[PDB]
Amino acid sequence: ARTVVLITGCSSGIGLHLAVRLASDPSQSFKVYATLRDLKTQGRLWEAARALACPPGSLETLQLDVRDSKSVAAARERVTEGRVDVLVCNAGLGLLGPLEALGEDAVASVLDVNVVGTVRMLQAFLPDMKRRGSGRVLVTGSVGGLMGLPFNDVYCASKFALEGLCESLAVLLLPFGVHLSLIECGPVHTSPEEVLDRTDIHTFHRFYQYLAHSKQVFREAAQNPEEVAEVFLTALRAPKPTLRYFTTERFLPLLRMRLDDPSGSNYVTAMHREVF
Amino acid sequence: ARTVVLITGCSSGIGLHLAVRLASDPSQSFKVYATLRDLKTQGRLWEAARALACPPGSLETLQLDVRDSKSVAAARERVTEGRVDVLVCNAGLGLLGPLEALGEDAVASVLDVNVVGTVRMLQAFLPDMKRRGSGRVLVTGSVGGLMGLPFNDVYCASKFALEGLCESLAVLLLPFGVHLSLIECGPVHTSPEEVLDRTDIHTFHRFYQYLAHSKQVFREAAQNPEEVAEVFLTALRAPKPTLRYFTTERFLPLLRMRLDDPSGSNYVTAMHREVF
Ligand SMILES: C[C@]12CC[C@@H]3c4ccc(O)cc4CC[C@H]3[C@@H]1CCC2=O
Repeated sequence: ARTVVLITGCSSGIGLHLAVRLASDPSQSFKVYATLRDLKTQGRLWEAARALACPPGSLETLQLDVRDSKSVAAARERVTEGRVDVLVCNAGLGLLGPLEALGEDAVASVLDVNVVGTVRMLQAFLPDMKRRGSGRVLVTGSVGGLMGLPFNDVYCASKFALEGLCESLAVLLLPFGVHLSLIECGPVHTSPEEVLDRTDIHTFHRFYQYLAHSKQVFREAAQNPEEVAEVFLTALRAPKPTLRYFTTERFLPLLRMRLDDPSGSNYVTAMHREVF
Repeated sequence: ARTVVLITGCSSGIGLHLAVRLASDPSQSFKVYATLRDLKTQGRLWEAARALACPPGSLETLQLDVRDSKSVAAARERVTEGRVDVLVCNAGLGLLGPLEALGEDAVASVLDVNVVGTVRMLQAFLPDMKRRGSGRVLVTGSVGGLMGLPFNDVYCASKFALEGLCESLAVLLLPFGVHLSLIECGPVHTSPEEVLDRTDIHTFHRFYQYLAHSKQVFREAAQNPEEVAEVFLTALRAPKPTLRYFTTERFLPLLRMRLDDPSGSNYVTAMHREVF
């Protein structure tokens, strides 16, 4: 049949726009299972594939709570072609704030969702692909998994993790014929008493400047889901794909400053200059 | 008054050797609180204490379980001096196997201990260090935080995360007079049924091949913890502390060839060759 594709975080954003893109393909090439934590909020999504003349059943919607591996497992059992050719690990959470401000539950949910959720998926699906000797797996990365961002300490922790996880696997799955690629996004588009009370005067100031500077870079350089979604195809279709794919070239310079000096000294100074 | 040092995971290895090295420094500069998950395992440490002759009072132990933020606050409370000049986030866990063989609680145990653990510590101790405008935090890093290694997927994920968490904080922490540095360690000194069934046959061979090479490399490469602890010392004293310190040159060129190929596929082969 088609190349089967299962994707996570299809509610809003990237996962949504990529789900529709592959379903609607001029080839009719890819059967898509989009997955959602609330199956109800698939309103957003079904319009923009009815909208695009997505052929007889090119888009299926399953419920997948990445925090829970029974839910991951039901989802595999209810993929009735009994393979996956393309796995997209996209669900993710952000956590912005001063570290000592952040709720412990919030900290663990970001890890559980960003990192462990992705481990569940690869646990559930990855054996089948190795059994076979082909399969592709695509993980929504972040430039914040590649370099550290003030006040995104955990989010970044969480995306560095994915790199770690994916790079280690990649090394093992070289001779197996299974392929693994990270898609590294810059930004993309879709308390003050409390903050002060849970930190100090100096951090509070730095948080709000970071925010201004952040809102700024968002407006000069935030990409849109469908662009990002293109880089996924570019890597699906790739004959022999690479471990990474960058969506913009805009942070190659800051990155090269980090790769220049492993002591980390140049990068810390730079990025602090950049931000404040 | 002495420099107040608080160190997690002093049961053994690096943190045991670091706590005693500091307690017995001829300067008698250091007041060390050596923490352990379980107080019953503090024997080797005390053998080691009077053995290097740490003076009376240079060393006390505390129970501290980095999984539990109440255990973190109880400990912080036992710092009689009411301040911490040097924090050493060293507690750590390993996890070695095919990803799909690893169990769910284990996978999470590691993140919770290696990553969240370090967050709780930093959450409970950075506030005072920022108020004072002084403080050093040292974090036990790994080769596996810098480059992925087959069959250490979750281990490396948890160590990539510290790189992330640490770098992001360091970008914020530079105007505050609080220094955070990572001590990047290579290897350091001090069922098969189950594994076959939870994975495929070719993986199985690759695992005991890895293991063979991994024991192979622990004989040609493993440093004394004495050597490693001296690197922590150097970082502590350094007037201009950099974000990373490496205890060895060995793996630096794998790190370089990793760094100048952002695509990542050179590193991937390089490491596969190295290993199999
Ligand atoms: C830190 C940053 C603002 C916030 C950006 C940000 C925030 C969230 C995210 O998922 C990705 C990115 C891309 C890089 C970040 C910028 C680099 C230069 C700058 O000032």
